[PDB]
This record gives sequence, structure tokens and C-alpha cells, in this order.
Amino acid sequence: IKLEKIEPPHYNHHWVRPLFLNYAYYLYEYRKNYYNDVIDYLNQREKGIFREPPRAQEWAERAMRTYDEKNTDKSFKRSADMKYIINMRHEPRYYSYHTRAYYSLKYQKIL
Repeated sequence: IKLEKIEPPHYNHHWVRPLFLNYAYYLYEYRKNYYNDVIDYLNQREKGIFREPPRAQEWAERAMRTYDEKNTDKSFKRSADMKYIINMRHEPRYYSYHTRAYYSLKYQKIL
């Protein structure tokens, strides 16, 4: 059996330098999403309080929920975004003026 053809194998790095890198920064925050929300609802319901059964969730909505969980700064200035439409004024306006007293002990008699 002749006429063997080979391709360059491996190309393993000869000057060592393999290095390593941890990856828990993103995997944990994304893996945790599927299981926690369900289980965090399963056990919390087991605690004795009810809410909506687990709906199937789409990636963007799950990311939004994780973002809401992460932002510990539960900004009260969303209520500021609303008081852009609020801060109502002049509801207790008067436009009526005072009555004074045009009295000099007038007598209408009878009564």
C-alpha cells in the first residue's frame, strides 16, 4: 500500500505558554436564569404565597428580568419621569376674593 498523503497535524505550541482563564463572570449570570426563576418560584410558592405559574420566557424578557434583579438602585426617579407629567399645582385656587363687612348695624325691622 503506497501513495500516502498527510496533513500537518496538531501544530501544538512548542514554547509552552498555554495559559488559563476563568469564565464565571458571564456563564453564572446566564445559566442561573433558567433554573432560579422557576425554582425561586417553586420554593417561594412552597413557602405559602401564590403568584402566576411559570410562563415560557423569551431571551430578551429574561435578560430584562435579570437586569431588574441586578440594579440594586431601585431608582425612585422613574417616579420623577412620571412627575414630569405630575407636580400638579393650582388645584386649590380661589379666584373668589374676600367678603369684607358692609355692616353698620343696619335694621331691616320685622325680624
